[PDB]
Amino acid sequence: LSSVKDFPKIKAIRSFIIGHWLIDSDISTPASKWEQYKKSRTSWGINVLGSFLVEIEATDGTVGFATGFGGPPACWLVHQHFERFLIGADPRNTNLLFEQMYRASMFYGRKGLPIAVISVIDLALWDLLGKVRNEPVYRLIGGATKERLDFYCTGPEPTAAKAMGFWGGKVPLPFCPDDGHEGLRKNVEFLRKHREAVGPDFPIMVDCYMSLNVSYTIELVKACLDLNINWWEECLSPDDTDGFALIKRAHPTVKFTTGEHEYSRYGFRKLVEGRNLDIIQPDVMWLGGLTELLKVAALAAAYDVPVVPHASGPYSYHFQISQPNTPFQEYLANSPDGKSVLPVFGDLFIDEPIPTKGYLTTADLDKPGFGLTINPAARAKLIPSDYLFKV
Amino acid sequence: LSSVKDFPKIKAIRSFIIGHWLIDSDISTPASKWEQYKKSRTSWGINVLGSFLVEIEATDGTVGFATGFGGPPACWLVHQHFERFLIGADPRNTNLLFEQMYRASMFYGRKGLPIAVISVIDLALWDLLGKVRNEPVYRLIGGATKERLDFYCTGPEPTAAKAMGFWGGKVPLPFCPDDGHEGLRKNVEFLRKHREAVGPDFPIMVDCYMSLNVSYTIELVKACLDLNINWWEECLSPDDTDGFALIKRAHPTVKFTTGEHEYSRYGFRKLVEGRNLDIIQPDVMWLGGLTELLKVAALAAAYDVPVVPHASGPYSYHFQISQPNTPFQEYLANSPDGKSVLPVFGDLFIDEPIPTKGYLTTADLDKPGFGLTINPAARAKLIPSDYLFKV
Amino acid sequence: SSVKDFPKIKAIRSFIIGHWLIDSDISTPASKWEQYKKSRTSWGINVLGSFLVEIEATDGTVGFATGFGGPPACWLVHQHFERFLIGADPRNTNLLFEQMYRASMFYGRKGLPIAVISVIDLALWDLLGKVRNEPVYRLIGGATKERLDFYCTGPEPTAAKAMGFWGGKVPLPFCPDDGHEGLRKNVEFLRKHREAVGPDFPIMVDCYMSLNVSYTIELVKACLDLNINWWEECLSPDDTDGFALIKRAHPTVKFTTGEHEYSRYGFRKLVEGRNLDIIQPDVMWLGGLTELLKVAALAAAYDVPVVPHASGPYSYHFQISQPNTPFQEYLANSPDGKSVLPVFGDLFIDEPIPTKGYLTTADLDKPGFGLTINPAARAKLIPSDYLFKV
Amino acid sequence: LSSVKDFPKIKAIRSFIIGHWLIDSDISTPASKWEQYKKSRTSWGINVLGSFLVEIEATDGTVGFATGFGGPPACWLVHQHFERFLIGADPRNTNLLFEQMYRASMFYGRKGLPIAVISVIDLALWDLLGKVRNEPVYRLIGGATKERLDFYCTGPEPTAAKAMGFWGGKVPLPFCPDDGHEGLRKNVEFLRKHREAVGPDFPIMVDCYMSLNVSYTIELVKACLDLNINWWEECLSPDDTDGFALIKRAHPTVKFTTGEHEYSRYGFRKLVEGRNLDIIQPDVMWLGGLTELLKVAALAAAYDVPVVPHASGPYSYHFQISQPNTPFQEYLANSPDGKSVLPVFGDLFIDEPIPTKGYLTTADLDKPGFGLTINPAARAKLIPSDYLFKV
Amino acid sequence: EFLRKHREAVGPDFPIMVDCYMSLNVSYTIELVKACLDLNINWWEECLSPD
Repeated sequence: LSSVKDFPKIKAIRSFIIGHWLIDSDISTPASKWEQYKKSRTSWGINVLGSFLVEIEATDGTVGFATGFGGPPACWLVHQHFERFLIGADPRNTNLLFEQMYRASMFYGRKGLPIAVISVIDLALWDLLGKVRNEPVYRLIGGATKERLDFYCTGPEPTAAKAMGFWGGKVPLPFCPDDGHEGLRKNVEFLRKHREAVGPDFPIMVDCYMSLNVSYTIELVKACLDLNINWWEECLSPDDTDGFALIKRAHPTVKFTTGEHEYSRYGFRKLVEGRNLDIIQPDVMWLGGLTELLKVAALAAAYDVPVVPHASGPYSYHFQISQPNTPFQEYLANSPDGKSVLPVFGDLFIDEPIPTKGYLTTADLDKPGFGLTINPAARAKLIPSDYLFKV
Repeated sequence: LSSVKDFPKIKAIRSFIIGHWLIDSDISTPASKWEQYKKSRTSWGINVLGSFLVEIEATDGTVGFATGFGGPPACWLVHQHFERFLIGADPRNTNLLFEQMYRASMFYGRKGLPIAVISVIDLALWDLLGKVRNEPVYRLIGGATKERLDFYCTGPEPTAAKAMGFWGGKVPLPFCPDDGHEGLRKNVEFLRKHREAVGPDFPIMVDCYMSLNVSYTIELVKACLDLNINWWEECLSPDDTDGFALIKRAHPTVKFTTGEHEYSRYGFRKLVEGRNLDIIQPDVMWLGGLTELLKVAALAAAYDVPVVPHASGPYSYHFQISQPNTPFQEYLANSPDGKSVLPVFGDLFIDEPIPTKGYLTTADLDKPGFGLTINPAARAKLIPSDYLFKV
Repeated sequence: SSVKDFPKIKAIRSFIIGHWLIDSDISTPASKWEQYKKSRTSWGINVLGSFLVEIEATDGTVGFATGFGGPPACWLVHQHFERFLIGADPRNTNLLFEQMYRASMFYGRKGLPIAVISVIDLALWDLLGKVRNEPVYRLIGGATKERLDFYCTGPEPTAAKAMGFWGGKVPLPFCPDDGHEGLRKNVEFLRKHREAVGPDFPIMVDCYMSLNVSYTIELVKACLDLNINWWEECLSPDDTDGFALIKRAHPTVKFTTGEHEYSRYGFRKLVEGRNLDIIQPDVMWLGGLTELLKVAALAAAYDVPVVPHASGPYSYHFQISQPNTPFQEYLANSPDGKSVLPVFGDLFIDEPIPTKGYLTTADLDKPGFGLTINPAARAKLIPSDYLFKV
Repeated sequence: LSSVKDFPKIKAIRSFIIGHWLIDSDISTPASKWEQYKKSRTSWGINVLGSFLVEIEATDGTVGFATGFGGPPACWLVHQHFERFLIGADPRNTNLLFEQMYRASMFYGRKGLPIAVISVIDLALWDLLGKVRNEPVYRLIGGATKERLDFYCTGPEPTAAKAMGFWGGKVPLPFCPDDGHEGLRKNVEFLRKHREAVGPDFPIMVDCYMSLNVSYTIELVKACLDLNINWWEECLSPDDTDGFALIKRAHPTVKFTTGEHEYSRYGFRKLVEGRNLDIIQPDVMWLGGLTELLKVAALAAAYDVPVVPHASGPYSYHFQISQPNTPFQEYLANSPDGKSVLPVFGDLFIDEPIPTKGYLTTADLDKPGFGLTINPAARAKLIPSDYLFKV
Repeated sequence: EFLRKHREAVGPDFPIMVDCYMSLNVSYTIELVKACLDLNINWWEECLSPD
């Protein structure tokens, strides 16, 4: 109509493959049951997929983009499956586009890698919407509910996190249930040593990276009771969310969290049912994107379950600033020693906002879209997906 | 900072008081218990509150407005309580402004009248935001998930509704539980007559306006089984949603709906819990506004429960077009005979979209904000709320 | 020394393989939208393509299997999963599954990467049978029956009946967004089939994930005089909980699911509550034969029939071997749905096909899964090597 | 057919009867209620059945065999009942032969003695299968999931277990509920001694041989809370597995196990239902055989419940090495002192693998079938069962 | 520390109750009450929103 804005449609979509303690220190993993896969996270293939970037161009030549893990496979699906839904569409139709992509990929999807593809496309749409409107994304999804974003820090050195101004520190659990009682005692001593370094009052959380079981979790938490661990994250496989009832029966005054490896509003509904998890912790680059996360967050708020997303850079920041039920978030200490903070996406972007003092403000986010500009140095690192269709 | 759009803050807020079968025909109500209150709906005071209008003016002089039921005590609360949170605020801060207004009014609110005040402010905010942006509200809340909105019609003549091309007709139940087995027999014959008037194929739904109980509903539904009633609406008091389990135990192939007189995300979580309700039916002018409605809709979407909100003009149309789980919409045949459709806000606007052929399109909603302009003839009728503060 | 020295895995190779099913009226999750409801290809049911994995042992015995998954599946084979396989004893089926499942857990658990694991696992079992000169069914518990009885999936259950199949499964044409007209037309579609085949021939209805609880309850009510044998995949695999509500409404009516569910953890939910009369795993999709055997055993503790998706020999060797596996599906993949073609087309020369509606143990008495690649179709095998040329 | 192996069918079946602290020390039993059955385990008749051995012969002359408890009435049932199913059959038909035997014996079976007869026959089938193929049984049922079997040791001297190199020690509970509060404090002292003897780090488990009740268990466990007991085994009658819910309500951080006197996949589904048992512990010679234990393990694996079967020689070892959910197992200290480890079937076999250092490896199992060759010295002791059928 | 000082001022035996004026949540209530276990607080009042 000639009463309202003639918003640009989607013209073209392009995709690109992007060419220490995190892989080389002791971390308990689903694959730590086997001797040759426990010393190194790369050995069983944590870094297998790599990273990709999706650009979406509108008819006015505005380009929105986003990045995520998924790599070559992800890029293949962008063009082969999902592009048909996007070309010629109005980018403001985020509800319809998500549902179309989710429901059309349902026979091979619902969880896992196809939904990571969907997420990154969705984030690129939101980037595009911001950039057309000359507005930051957080201003399009409900405003700011706070002025300051508080952060906890994830890494092997919570003394560093404390020094930098983060309110809490998150350490990886080193040993898995297959290390037996000796591994359990060593886990206790690892955590004891961190509590003693930071003092009695600094929040310590423990990441268990999907690696434990019910019995082990119960035995481990019981042994650590005087350490005052703030929460225990991802104790069980995401296949066994039911086990949290049995953990809560044993430890009902202890906080437990999960959800980094769960997907869609249907996945997260089970996490909120029964109320056995104190925080749900979705990854916006993984679950379905920002449109779906907004639905996850509204479901959790109905039960007053905090949503504290996985460190996703600006993709999580705009979300966190905007919601009633989203109190703080994760930053990764992604320096080799774990003692300083570096940009989450490396030298891919120029203008990444970094919480050097353990926080960010709304002003830090006041750039169009998700506020990221590709480093024109690292444009040469962006390998086009063209070769994957050269059959 | 200067990278992004400089959005106008809220300058001023003004509030105004607005100065047949629906009241006079046989309708079963909560007050149908007692002899002098069952003949007329006005007698016990369905019309008691009256109507009010809220304007919100921005610093660039853009005005957004919304109307609702509430009248004089609603206007009182606008300025006495809720104005303080709003003046000087960014109108994009919808999440914040709601959470403040709700949690501040929690000592006398949560349900009912003060929440209706919050709804109208929120809707006026959305109107303003659409107007500044030169965009319809629906293009701001997720876009269009469909091109066409299909309408059923509420009133005493569903043959009329059939003739107008509405897909269904919703008739009100004439007789209450206290009219006994005679009243039930007359209820059955009432519904039987409508069925043979419209023939075997046309959807008929029955509105019980909060007025029945578990045993009576079960009896009435049983007696009407071969009349193929599509759904039974608001059979119980909103005080006893728990009875819907017992009703579903008796009649599990039969469709039951409720929610018109329920409020907040926390009210509606009950109704989605049992999955004993086939549709939930919030009133947007009543539940807390569009900002809260979107959250209710997201919770319901995780369970694939349809939200088909109350007939609220453009405020529900923009919502209905935008969601995955919002398949169709109510219109009320608010003519005296029930045989034509009238504008829902009467004289007040010049350009209400009305589905005179039983449907609306996205093109009908393609005007800035909620797309209503006040009729300048009716501007005499709106009386400033100043007098209510002259103590 | 006293025991056989079994060959270890030497190498792994992968290859991309280069109508009513796509162009008739079928209800689908994407039937919500006008542009995606006439065609099944439009929203991309055919998107992934097919792939084949060969596994070669140190003695030059080659095991293989094929599935859907195509180029991104191949990619995953060499990039992720090959590291667990080279140099391993192929008899270690339990260890190799657990490694592959738990290594891929951060991006896996359901969907595409599990389809990858499945085909790898099936190829391992092919190899194991081939080394031992034995059919797979003789390695996984023997024959519990002599005869596999088939039902037929397709739009012509009269053709099914005539061909010797014991039952016929039809696709539901219209979705819940077609409204009450769609429901009436659905009822009419099913009446026509009941009337054509007569009162005693079993018909079952494939709903392909497309419905919701309320619509399913209404539709099943309207068809009650038609004596539908079962209703298959009424809900999204995201909402298996809804079957409690459906069974509350219709406890005498049979409901099935499980085609698009994955792993022993996914399937346990479908057995809890016993709201599903049959579970229907896809062996090429769920995790493979190693995991299917575990799903089957779980189910058998509660006497739930497991009746797999049509997967050719990969399901036949399963179905013949288990106590709780009473029959299975064949897909009528001729264009008219009036005859039976091979499931994998022209890729193999020696597919067993139930032209008279059954198979025997004798039909399955070939080494491994009993499939031999057509050397005319070997030129269609595109090597996956182009996908790593970055 | 002519394309595959021509596999030998079963030609013949033979059965044979085989002609300290465990019977004479303080152990709590179900029969410890009464004075004259308290001091001696033989007095109420633990030894009453005796042992038997079944040989299965194929048409190529290959013989598989297995041994278990059951003795004369077991041998009776082999030929009277079960022989009819086996002669002429393919021994690869393990799935057929179990269901046939089980469902045909259902009228007097399901649990107990006839199921023991089923187990031994099935174990002799697997031995034959391994022997014909020239492969160990574990390489036929899933391969090795681990290189090492770790053992804990069961008997009255855990310091002996510790020294021999077993990772943990399981002691029998001396006194029953009918020994009163004095018996309770005696039980507590027993256990406090053993904790003192082995020190604070060494795993101690307690066998309660079906002998306790819910209230006793709850009181005894609470009284031993300082003694960090690893698990409490078979506290309840196998008839009262529902009581574990009540025990876990009192003691949710304590581990409890059972299963030794349970039978079939249907018996065990109950134990995994509700997840009130940390470990299930079937006896492979008792529950229905290897074919059925494979199905029990799979059921348990879906809920990540450890199966740690009763000590049954190579019959357990091949199973334990093969499965994802089977972390260690049991060896019994079957010396008179309880201070050394001896073959579980005594002098019957020449080559029984014994974990003298508290472990076994996959190399130890690398003999065809279950790896047991029968001692021709002990071949005189095998009484043929023919006398039982001379009426 | 607020509540410990009140326990100490009135001594061990006098009943003290805590009004939380609808202001807490489940996690914080559970944590707070745990932290105050030796204070023998008699009851905790309106910890949760009436919603």
